[PDB]
Amino acid sequence: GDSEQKRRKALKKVLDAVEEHGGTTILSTGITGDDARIARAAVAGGARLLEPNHPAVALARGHKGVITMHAAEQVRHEIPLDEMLKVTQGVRNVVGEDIYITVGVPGGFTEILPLELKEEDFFKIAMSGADGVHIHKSTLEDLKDVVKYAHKYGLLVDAYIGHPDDLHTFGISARTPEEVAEAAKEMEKIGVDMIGLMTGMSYEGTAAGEIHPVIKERLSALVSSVKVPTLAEGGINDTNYVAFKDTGVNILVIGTSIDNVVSEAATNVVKKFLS
Amino acid sequence: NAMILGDSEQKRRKALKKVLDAVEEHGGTTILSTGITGDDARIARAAVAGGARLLEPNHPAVALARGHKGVITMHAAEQVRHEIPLDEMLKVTQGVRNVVGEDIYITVGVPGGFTEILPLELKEEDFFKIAMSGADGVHIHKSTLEDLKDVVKYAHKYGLLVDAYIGHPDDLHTFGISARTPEEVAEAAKEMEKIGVDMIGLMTGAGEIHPVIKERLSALVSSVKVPTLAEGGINDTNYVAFKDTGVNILVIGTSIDNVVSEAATNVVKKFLSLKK
Ligand SMILES: [Mg+2]
Ligand SMILES: [Mg+2]
Ligand SMILES: [Mg+2]
Repeated sequence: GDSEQKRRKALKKVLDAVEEHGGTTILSTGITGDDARIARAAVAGGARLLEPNHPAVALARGHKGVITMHAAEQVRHEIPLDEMLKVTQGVRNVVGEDIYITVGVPGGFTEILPLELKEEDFFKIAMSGADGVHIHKSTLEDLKDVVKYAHKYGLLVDAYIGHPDDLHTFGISARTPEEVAEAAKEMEKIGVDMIGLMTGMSYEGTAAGEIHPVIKERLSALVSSVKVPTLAEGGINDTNYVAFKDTGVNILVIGTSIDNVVSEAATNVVKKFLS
Repeated sequence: NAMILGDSEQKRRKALKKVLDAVEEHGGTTILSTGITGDDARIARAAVAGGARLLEPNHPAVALARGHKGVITMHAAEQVRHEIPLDEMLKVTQGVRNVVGEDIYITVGVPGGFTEILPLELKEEDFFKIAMSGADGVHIHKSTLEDLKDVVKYAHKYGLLVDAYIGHPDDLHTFGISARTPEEVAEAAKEMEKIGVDMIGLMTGAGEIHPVIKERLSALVSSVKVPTLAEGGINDTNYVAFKDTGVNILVIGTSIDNVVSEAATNVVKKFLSLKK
């Protein structure tokens, strides 16, 4: 069908990028996800997968004066779905059909206020040009509902595993490496198209250039448990990128580190013009 | 203007003080930071952290930010800029205002504020909306003194400052009051100043400025008492030469946009090339 051919083309984009980049590619997010100028710039640097999302758009629009990612996360559900549809379509307009776009929308994460996505909304997301939805729901039953509607409208789902003690949940809870593997396998059976692990916790005593052994072991459990493409999201920067890649995970979700470099470039050029 | 004479006057006085404070803070010449630094709140904050005190969100830049009709150059964006709803510029202005606070100066380019290719003018209510969205000023590229008169009337009523521009009759696209000779630049500037235009700019698009441009800028600089601007073609190779004319404000967009884009390209390239 039409949904079917669409999803097959979309997965090929992801598989091609993984291959092109030697087994690990990047899901470029933050400002590269929502601003059409910077999305194009990211693609010019080799990015093949982009992720516009609602907290980043809150930051871009100065929603409620938020100036940190953390503050933006707390108001992300206030960004209307229509705004994400406009952003997604705008980015698609400029990067063309070969780039992969997965969108974070209000109601697509575990929100702090219960926004329910309706079937209608998945149709709208597909009509806006997204290839997928970036999902941080925190129960398997919620993921089943998301997968059903996403697949109906020709969208792929990338969804995540987190830790039960996370202050703000960003996925299916897994306390131990064994539970990470079990959660990944269940998510694969449900039909989640790409499965990731939240890896952003900062540990005391992490050796320079390395990832903390707790995270590495959790990632290993994900990487070796499923056949679908795997992701790591959170805490990835240029000092530990290779350490993340060494785990064999297929996609590194990178936003903050890129935001920081782009922001600093702007600060420095203004500083130069003024001096 | 019934009941809001003092309200508007105070607002305009505080806004101009932001500009004059920036000019002195920066040694006699400051910048009006535009392009992505004008419309994206993350990058506006980054610009302010680098020392920027004046920002300019504008509709062609927002068209590019939104990928409107797939435009990927500012040239193409200028051609569809009138399709960006005023409401979107109001949202952008308020959003940047939210993050930079009350001390930063913001002047906004809006549909109908430039010389649009379709009949499109700002109504009185539009200036009210612009003031309500947190703008200090409107960034105006109108082609007749008559048009500026109506803009100044409504802008000032609602406590907004006007920065408006002088162009050349030979310009491919109209961005201001036509002035052929440096003497006419000075004449135009004086007339605009009399009309009430608050800041007056000249379109200026090796490390030297073209002699013709330099003569026009010098004419502008010595013709009026209000803050003066130069807009167009300002980059790292010639910005000192622009400063040396004594013009108060350099409007810089493209050069900053390019550096910011290149930074994004390079950081992505860097990640993809990291080796053990
Ligand atoms: Mg995410
Ligand atoms: Mg594999
Ligand atoms: Mg301008």
